[PDB]
Amino acid sequence: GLPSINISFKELATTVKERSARGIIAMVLKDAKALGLNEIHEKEDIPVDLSAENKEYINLALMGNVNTPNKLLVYVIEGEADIQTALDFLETKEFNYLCMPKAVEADKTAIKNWIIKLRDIDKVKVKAVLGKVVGNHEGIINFTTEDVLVGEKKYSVDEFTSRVAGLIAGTPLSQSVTYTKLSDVVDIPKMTKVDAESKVNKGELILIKEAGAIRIARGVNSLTELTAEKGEMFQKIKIVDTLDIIHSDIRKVIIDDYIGKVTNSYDNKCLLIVAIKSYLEELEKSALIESDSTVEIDFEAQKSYLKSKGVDLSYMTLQEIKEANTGSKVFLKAKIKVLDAMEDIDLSIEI
Repeated sequence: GLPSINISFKELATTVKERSARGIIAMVLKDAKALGLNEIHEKEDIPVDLSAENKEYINLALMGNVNTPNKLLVYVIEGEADIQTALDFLETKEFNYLCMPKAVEADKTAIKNWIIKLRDIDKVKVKAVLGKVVGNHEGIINFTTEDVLVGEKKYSVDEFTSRVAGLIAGTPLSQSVTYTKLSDVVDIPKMTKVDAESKVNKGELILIKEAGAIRIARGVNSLTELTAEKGEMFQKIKIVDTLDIIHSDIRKVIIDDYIGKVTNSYDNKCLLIVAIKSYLEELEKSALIESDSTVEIDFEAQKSYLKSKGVDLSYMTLQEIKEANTGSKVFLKAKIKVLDAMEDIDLSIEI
């Protein structure tokens, strides 16, 4: 059939568990030394030229949760530099969560728009942990807890996003961060429970004092506008992470191995679909998703494409529409159910 595509899906299925348990974090830092990109897998890879402040943010991220973050991409830019430059740079780098400990309001707006663009236009499923940003979008995690006391130092809400990003990256796909305890935090500002429940339902990720310890109140992103196809499940950090790794894996094989290398006929689209479903069957075995995932030609997306090309669909059967030539375009629809979730999720894949 399509040997090169089956090989690629077989490799990714073999590592999806590992890659899910230990994510990658992009961190933009303001500093005068060690400019550019710094890959950091451990504390020893940290350039000694960075300020002790920046070194603390890096270490906060390495704590993780169940596991530590697989890798940190630390992009250093000079003060006064345009944030849009670090973002432009990261568009060709592989990461899961972006944070910026020293972001100002102007920076946050740029990242928010940037993240939304990558996810909904470029189809690059990345996320950001920002401080006090009403993102109303699954791609933005809105951490809002101020004056986080670790050891004998009070980190600001923006600073602590380094710890929050690492904690999420070090959490397996099968686990929530809801009520995860942060033993390194010894105090936080007093907060009425009414203010806490209100903030959560407004899309804020917060720390709370609960039964002597400090823990994450609920692992939610900033999404508050819900639809029939994008409902409560899309507010959940762990669910979005599951959808993102699956979408990324499928889109990567299609882009790397199919587009332009395989004739994009209906018969080859069917072979591709079968290959994608075989990958999903592997994820089903690995306990990421429930059984009975489906993948099909995205009928409404392909219909819209044909209409944009002036194709008249009035003589055409449903099968003829599915089989129609779409040049180098691929329109697929995947129906998956993440483990223990209450509803199926439709995943649109378009190249």
